[PDB]
Amino acid sequence: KWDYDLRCGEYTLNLNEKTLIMGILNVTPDSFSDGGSYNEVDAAVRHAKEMRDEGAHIIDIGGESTRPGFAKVSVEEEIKRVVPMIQAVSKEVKLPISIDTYKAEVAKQAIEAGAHIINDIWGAKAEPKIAEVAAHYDVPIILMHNRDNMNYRNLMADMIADLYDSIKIAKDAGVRDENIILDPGIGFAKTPEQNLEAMRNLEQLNVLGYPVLLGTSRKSFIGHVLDLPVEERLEGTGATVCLGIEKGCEFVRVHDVKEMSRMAKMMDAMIGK
Amino acid sequence: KWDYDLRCGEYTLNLNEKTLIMGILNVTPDSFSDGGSYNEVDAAVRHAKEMRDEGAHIIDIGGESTRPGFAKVSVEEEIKRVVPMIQAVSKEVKLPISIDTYKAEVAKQAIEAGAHIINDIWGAKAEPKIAEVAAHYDVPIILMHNRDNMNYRNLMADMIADLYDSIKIAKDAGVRDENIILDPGIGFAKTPEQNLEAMRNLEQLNVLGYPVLLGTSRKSFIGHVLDLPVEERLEGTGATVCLGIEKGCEFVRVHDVKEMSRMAKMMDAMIGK
Repeated sequence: KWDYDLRCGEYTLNLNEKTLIMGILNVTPDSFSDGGSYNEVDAAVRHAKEMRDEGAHIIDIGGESTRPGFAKVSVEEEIKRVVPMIQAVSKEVKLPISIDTYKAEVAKQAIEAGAHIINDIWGAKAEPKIAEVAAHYDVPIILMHNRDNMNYRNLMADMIADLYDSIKIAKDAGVRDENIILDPGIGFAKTPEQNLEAMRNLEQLNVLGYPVLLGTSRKSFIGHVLDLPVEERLEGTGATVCLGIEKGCEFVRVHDVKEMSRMAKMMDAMIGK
Repeated sequence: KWDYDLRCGEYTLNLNEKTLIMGILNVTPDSFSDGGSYNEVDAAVRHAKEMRDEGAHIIDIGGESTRPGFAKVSVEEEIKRVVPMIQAVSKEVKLPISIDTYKAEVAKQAIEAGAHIINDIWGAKAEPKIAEVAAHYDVPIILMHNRDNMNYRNLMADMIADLYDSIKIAKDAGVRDENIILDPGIGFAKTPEQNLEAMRNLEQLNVLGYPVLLGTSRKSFIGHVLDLPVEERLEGTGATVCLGIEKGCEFVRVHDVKEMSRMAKMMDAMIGK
């Protein structure tokens, strides 16, 4: 199905052999520092090593300004916390690293510090310069579906058009087709029922001809269906992962790496991936 | 999709609202009795109550002569162990009960003791009289795909023909169309790779026009794909359950009721069941 591999500097990800597992690493900030402190960075490194041992193929690193917390923090402050984490994790864990940011300067510094992939929740629409950064370093970029409003004429048709507007911003900046990945942005600018409709119709995203990453891990729409708190959504998340793989996704972005890796491996064998 | 409900005596199962969860109860025999002993029966009752509390819609009860153990035991001995369990569980737990047996006399005594459904791993081919029993009591019967040999010309085509031969045995005995359920018999008369092929093509079974039950829980083909022992197959089983629901199954037969109920409920909401 894919006539190329995802090239991530020193690493190469085959898109045909197996579903790729992206483990989520969120910063746990230390109370008396701006970043780079032993306890904070050691926590990150230890969690990245655990995710590696349980099946992760990519480690996704997020500072304070991104999900789930969305803290208002300047670029300078975000770089102080994020750069040390990327430096240590990239040296100590032999997997590609993704930087989860919509800010062009954060992405640039992150790539300089050793990151391999840009993961953008605004799909180059918040800061179009992130696509120039991506084109310059020749790195993969994930463009997520996102929106300021929630009035859809036709949810799936509108998502595809919005993602297309992202792809045009990326291409115009010189990002190569082989460096583009799409994400339906489940849990963003969508009601619970729109989240369910997007899951039901995910295979439609395949028509754009790019690899798709699914990120549903522990999201509130699962709690909504199940009536369960965030620490009790492992099974709900597993269901979304299985359906996503069935509908043709190439990556899943997950917190519970051990459990989701097993579920993905079983799915792969049944669908004949 | 279904223009009728499954009628189980005092209970009625709607086939359209949700995937139906069948919890597996296997006998744990007491060392100094033939059956009916407090410890043995109390264990059964307590496990049936736990499965009920975590989401089971049907309790499936199996004696020593059935899976997983396949002990060689006479009909008289099997009735001594199974009948007391059905009597206590049916009185104390308000759910339909399925008897897992291929023996016509076991099924008859089980129904007399309070069972509502016959679950036959030989699909009325081992003892054709089981279909006369089913027709007489007007109870649902599950006909599983099974075979003495393993030389398939075309696995799916052959499974459908074999299931059809079962349906003909049932109809000829007077079993009504609304009382027939089919099961692909994953883990029976199939190599690991044939088990994977059947999962991949499960939707083909829908052409026969009967409800389908899937029973994959903890099976060796999961261990084969994952390289994991029987107590570590929860995630592998969940994957089979999700794909099965996606491919249109109406029931799943599972050991891990709490976890599979959550996974089924999430799937139902995404597919729009």
